[PDB]
Amino acid sequence: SLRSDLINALYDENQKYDVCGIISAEGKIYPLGSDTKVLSTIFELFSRPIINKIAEKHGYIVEEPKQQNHYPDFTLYKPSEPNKKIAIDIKTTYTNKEKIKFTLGGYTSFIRNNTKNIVYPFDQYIAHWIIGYVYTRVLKTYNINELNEIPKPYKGVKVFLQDKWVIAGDLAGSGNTTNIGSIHAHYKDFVEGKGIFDSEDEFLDYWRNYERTSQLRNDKYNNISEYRNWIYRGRK
Amino acid sequence: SLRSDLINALYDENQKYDVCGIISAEGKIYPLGSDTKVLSTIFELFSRPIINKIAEKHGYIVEEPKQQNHYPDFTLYKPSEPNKKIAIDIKTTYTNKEKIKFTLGGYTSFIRNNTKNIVYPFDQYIAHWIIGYVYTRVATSLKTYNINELNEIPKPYKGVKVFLQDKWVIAGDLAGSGNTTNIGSIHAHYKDFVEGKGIFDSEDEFLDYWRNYERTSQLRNDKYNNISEYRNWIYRGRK
DNA sequence: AAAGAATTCTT
DNA sequence: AAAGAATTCTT
Ligand SMILES: [Ca+2]
Ligand SMILES: [Ca+2]
Repeated sequence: SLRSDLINALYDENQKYDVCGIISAEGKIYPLGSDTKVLSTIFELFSRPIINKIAEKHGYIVEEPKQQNHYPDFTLYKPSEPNKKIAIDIKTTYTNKEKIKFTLGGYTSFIRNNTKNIVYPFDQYIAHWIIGYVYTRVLKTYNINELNEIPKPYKGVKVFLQDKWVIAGDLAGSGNTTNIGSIHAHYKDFVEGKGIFDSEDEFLDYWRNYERTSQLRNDKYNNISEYRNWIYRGRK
Repeated sequence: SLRSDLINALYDENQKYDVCGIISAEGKIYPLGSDTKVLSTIFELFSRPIINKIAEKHGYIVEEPKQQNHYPDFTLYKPSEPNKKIAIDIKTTYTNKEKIKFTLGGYTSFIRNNTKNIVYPFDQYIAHWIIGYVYTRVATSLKTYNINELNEIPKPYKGVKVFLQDKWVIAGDLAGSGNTTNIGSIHAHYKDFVEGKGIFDSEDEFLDYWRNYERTSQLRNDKYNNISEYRNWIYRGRK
């Protein structure tokens, strides 16, 4: 399937190539920094041609946002299945050596409002996948004949393709910017889909009614157990 | 000086090189995106060796943050004069085609707390420079390339302009962001950023304004929302 | 504008 | 944890 092929292609490109710098049209290369700010940009760029290659091979047209501040990174869809769009987001985090966690987008935009900050209305998508990259964190300019001399910036890099609701956790990924938090676990649990929600509807419901601060949550629900007791009582 | 040489260096580099893609140790090149999230990263990496050469010429040690949410991008200091450090931050914005604006960092962090989210206590910095890049967004690749196709890789910008200017000099009186409490710059033509045609009387005034600026309109309504109101707040007795 | 989206990290 | 830091943008 598109999905199986996509993750094979990503996993494979990852195994075969090591990004080591930025290059200019004149052939001047500048090394890369070791922060997620840099690496996430690089990992997104590394992924783009792979995504487009696999999608085309499956007849899906790929679309990226025209406006900055819009979800998702890539919207795929064959013209015959307009209401069966698939949203793919690229997420990154790091490790110093170990469990990981990702921020999974806002819980106050498109999930609460069909057209809010999303390329196509929320209800036209049938899948929201997360291409997650994890790297172990590790001054001159170079020439092409120096490609392997350039110090690389990451010790390892792992990639997975998993459904968003599936790796979604019950605690906010960030405060002031209201992000959904992932599960906090080892890489394996993301690949295996060992999350906390039983269904995509439970994920959506939980985050569509999650309150912004502990103050509030303390009277409704803060975690999954409390949310289920909250559901049990009648949303009481 | 360090400053003039740095500015000199940046202009020449930006003039000599057009960044076009990321390269892997194996020679495969991936094109760049044309959004600020990408370009800002590209611009910073482009500046770093240069900032480093120049700093070396003038006997300055360059230090970058160890943690990820720390100001500034680069801290320069003579080993002999640790308390006369220079903070250099790289900011980026674009022109769709013209007046521009930048976001100049938090107004609730290190400026309100000597050690909040800053590599070295704020009081150890004697200057805070901003290297600003402005690129025109290309109206308009998902292919990869090889070392011999450099010229065919499409560039994510029509034009790029860079300047070095003090932070206070280009600061404005309206927030650069809401929820993330950022200082906003003057909304003006590139020329004014280069020429330092700002709004504050001094750096002392810049800092005081941003240190006493309220987070949301409601709050600001009983204090000040602009430079005139701040000047009036001052007269009233910071009352 | 003022407020709140877009991404991820740290104390 | 939470809450709020790092950046830039949209309306
Ligand atoms: Ca996205
Ligand atoms: Ca993107």
